[PDB]
Amino acid sequence: PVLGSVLAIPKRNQAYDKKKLTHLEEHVPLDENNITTAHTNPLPALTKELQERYEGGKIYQSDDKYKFVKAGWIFTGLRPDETIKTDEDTDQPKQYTKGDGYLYYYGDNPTGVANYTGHWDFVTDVKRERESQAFGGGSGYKMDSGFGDEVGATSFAEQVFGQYAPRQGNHRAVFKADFDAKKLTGTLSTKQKAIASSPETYVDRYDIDATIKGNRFAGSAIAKNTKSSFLEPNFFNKNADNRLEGGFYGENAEELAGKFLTNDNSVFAVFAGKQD
Amino acid sequence: VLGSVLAIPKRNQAYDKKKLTHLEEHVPLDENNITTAHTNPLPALTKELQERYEGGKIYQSDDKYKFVKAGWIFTGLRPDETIKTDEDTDQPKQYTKGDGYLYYYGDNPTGVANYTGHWDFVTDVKREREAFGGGSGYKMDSGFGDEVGATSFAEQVFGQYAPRQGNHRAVFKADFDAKKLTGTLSTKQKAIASSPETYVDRYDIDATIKGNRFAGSAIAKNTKSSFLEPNFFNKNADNRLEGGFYGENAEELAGKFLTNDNSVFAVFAGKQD
Repeated sequence: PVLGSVLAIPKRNQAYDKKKLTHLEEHVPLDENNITTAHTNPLPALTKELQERYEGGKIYQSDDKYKFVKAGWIFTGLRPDETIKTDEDTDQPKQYTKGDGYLYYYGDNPTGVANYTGHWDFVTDVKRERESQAFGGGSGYKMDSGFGDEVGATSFAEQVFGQYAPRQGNHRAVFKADFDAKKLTGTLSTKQKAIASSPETYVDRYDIDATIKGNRFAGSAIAKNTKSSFLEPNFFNKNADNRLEGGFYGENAEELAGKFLTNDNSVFAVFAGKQD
Repeated sequence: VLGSVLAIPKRNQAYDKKKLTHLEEHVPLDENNITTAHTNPLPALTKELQERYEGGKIYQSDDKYKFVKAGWIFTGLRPDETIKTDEDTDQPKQYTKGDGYLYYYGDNPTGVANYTGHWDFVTDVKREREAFGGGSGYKMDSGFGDEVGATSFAEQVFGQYAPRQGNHRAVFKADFDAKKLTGTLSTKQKAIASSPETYVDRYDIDATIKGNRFAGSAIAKNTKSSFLEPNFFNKNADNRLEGGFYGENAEELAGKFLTNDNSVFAVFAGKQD
């Protein structure tokens, strides 16, 4: 599914029917048709979008710390305590978390054995109720409130201690490129650290298993847990079997970046890495 | 990729005695105000300031490189001295009198070599950064940082006055084989007469070389600003640093960078050892 780059959106939920005792929307899955493709650096465009739709809104975005490659997010909002309600004089009344965002990956100048290290970001689907006393939100999942049930949960919303706001650098990516065997492996993990005294610990979320062909590579993201319960809730229980794609950018495969979307449209992730 | 570029020091404003708000709180830098130079820009700028500030004394950086220029040039800029207009209207104004420019230029573009030289900078301007946003907590002369963009020449070392020079050190390492360009920019602090001349690293440099030109990142060494540890230099310029080698044998180098949040614009130059 070969690109320069792609781009998606964080999704939102809704509201309640006080006369049929049902919620207007229970589940918002991701849709691979909403994945816009990029033929140039998409950030100008997105920044402009959010500037126009959210006029004096402060924009947060990922740090640009690769040379050829970009991967991350960019958003305004998204403070779930702050809602926007429309159409309450009708039959489909609405209530969406105010603000909007985008997840992206892009590369400029596409292209033995080499090793890469970098990062990944993600946005999940959104469900009011995920595990069952029930929730689908942001504490059982170590997410900020509202993330997972009102907005799609995100990297920057996953909680590490003493970091606030949109967070960064808590999602590690590691890659091994065998250009001889034509294989591309690696692991994406998350930094957990509970309190001040706590060690910075890492939990593996996804292994990677891709075939390389040209400057491009494609294959699978494999979930390391596959188990979600009420006491062990987990956004990351499904693979993206044959649903991961990416490429090497730089004249000597100096960097790499790509994306994958899970089997049940439950996690969309982007990743980037660069040599050691 | 340029021969050279050029920007301006920015200014703030004034107060609304009837809605209890300041007319302007924040003046960020704008990369669109960065004029490009295809020739030595100093004639032009000197002429500008000569015309707009008629009998105004002009201060400028010392010309101590052979092919390369980098520094500033200004009239004013004494914050005690203001200029107010349009007070009979709704957007009344009050700007620090005078104007200036920061520049870098090179004439005659172009193993492993080492360079040493200097850098200069101008910051954005905010009334309130940490309250203050000014010039003492920041070791700047008064008004620099809150009324005018703070500058190299306004950063205080002891027993130097006026526009100051030689307190901002630049060091570079050029690996033409690995195609890499590294280095560090530091500032000389010296508190009182007895005090040692000490240096604090503000920025590391990390650029790729391609042709006579190089481009990459400026990395902030601190990244922390507080009320008791205020810091103009807490943001990188990730992939926002550019420059080149001038001279027939890469004898010199010069360039610029502008930070991620448009908070510091810096120019730098160096020459071999």
